[PDB]
Amino acid sequence: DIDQVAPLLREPANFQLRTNCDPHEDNFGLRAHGPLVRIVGESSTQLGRDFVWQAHGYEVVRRILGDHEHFTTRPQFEAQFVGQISTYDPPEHTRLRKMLTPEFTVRRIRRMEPAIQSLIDDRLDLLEAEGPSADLQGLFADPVGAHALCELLGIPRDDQREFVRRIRRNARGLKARAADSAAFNRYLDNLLARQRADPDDGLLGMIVRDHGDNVTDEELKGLCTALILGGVETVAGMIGFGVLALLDNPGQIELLFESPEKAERVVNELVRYLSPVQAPNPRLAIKDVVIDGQLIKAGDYVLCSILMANRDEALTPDPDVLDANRAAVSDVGFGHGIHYCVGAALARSMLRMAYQTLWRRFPGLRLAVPIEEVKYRSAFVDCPDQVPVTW
Ligand code: HEM
Repeated sequence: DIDQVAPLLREPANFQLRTNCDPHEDNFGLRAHGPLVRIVGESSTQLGRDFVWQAHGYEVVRRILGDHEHFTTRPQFEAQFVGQISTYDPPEHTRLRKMLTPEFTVRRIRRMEPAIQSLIDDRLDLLEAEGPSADLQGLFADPVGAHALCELLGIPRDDQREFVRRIRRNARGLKARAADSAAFNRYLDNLLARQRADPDDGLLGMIVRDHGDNVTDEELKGLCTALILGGVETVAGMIGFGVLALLDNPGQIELLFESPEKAERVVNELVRYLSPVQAPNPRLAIKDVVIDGQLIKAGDYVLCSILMANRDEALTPDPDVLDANRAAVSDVGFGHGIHYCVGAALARSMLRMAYQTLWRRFPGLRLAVPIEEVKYRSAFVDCPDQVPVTW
């Protein structure tokens, strides 16, 4: 069942940009052209193509994200990607994934909660000290995402301050970046030498303990990088956007305290509605494949919009309303298939604690600026730049 070729559309001015927490109207106009379109603009140029496909309907995004038969996420050049699990295809992906799995179980996460609760409490103390107009993004969301990652890797408490600073620097000139990189790499080598010598219980220690000489230091450093890139800004973005979204839909705040089951639904509904990883790694076709009446040719790239897929009426009724009371559905906020977020259980747990502790301590939380004044970061993961609040 083949249709006319999807029409070439010029990339809209506000392609991938938002209006408050939502996709900018330009993205809905593009979606109105069909589940699969072809776009020409900055995206295709950046990928060295005349055009790129954009899958933005729910069914097609779920299908492509999970299809590792017809698509690869390997960069087309390599050593700079060693251990970057999201860019591996099976069988290599499978090996790295199995090394990570054991450290992300709910059992391991629960044991981590006291330290996470304590981090959240400390950052809210600072928010409270700052008083009215305090930047919730910079004082609470950002450091919670950064320090939670530090805890997961097992970064010494006294090194975290500097480590988070490094995390944000490489995130000033190529020469300065080369220096930050050299320093970060030196730090990781010393950290790994210590773990190889006497493995502790952290994520790195557990992998050294379980695989030892079956995993290289290059892979371990790449895995560290993958977790930092995959978990710091995403958590920070969910906290910031989640706060904005709950403040704009206050009736949802009480559901957070209704029951453990309802609180988990609020967190999953926020991930669906917000989808901070709006567009994951582009999928490069390695075999021709027919999808929804279009022929995607080997060599073509397909951008998958998780954000627009999760706003599809095909997924749920009134998808543009934040409503944790809707029947749970299989959204693609954490992805789908072999690359499904390895950190999903941890994110769900940290986000529930972050939001609940925040409203227990500042029940009268209120945005301190007009919603239209809030600015948003331009990066691989969507995230508010500053979120001034009062209470
Ligand atoms: C709510 C917060 C988060 C969201 C919405 C999110 C979303 C995603 C999505 C969309 C993918 C699929 C990427 C793709 O298919 O190309 C993914 C993969 C992954 N995420 Fe998350 N993530 C979040 C939190 C985290 C955290 C806390 C960590 C780290 C501790 C993490 C680590 C990763 C890694 C390393 C992958 C690659 C997995 C693989 O390739 O097998 N994520 N995530």
